[PDB]
Amino acid sequence: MNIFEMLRIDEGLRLKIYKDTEGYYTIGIGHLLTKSPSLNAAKSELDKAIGRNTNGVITKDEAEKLFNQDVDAAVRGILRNAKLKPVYDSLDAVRRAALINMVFQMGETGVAGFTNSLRMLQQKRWDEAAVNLAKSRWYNQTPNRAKRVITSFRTGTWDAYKNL
Ligand SMILES: [Cl-]
Ligand SMILES: [Cl-]
Repeated sequence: MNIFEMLRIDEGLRLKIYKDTEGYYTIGIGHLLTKSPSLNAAKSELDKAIGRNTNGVITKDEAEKLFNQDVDAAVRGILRNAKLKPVYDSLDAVRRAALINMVFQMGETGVAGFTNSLRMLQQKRWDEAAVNLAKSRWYNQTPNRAKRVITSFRTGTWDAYKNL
């Protein structure tokens, strides 16, 4: 298992514009297009991201290219963030992937907001962090996914994703 496989499980793959859990226009493997309510605004961003007139539909190859860029960006966002970097550097490979997943989902700003949890992860207090991570809107809105990421931080293994 790796970050790509993990996120592919959590986000799925859709080749036509769709609405995410929050009602925002998205495509491919969780690539957010816009928070705007307009499908046209979404189609415009899509075309600009792909470089061609898509008409709201893309190919598998194109979805994977957006995905590669998005994972890369998440990683680079963590390394540039004063609050996240030190956490990321202190973690083992499985747990780093869990932090990337959260950033991919909610953005660097959002994750950096989890001050107390971050401090606990840094201290390697796994069970404590897991409980604190669960006291969040994130967990309440997307509990199944949140549980998978939380289990990864708690155990340091990929157990939550093997079977999926
Ligand atoms: Cl883009
Ligand atoms: Cl969920």
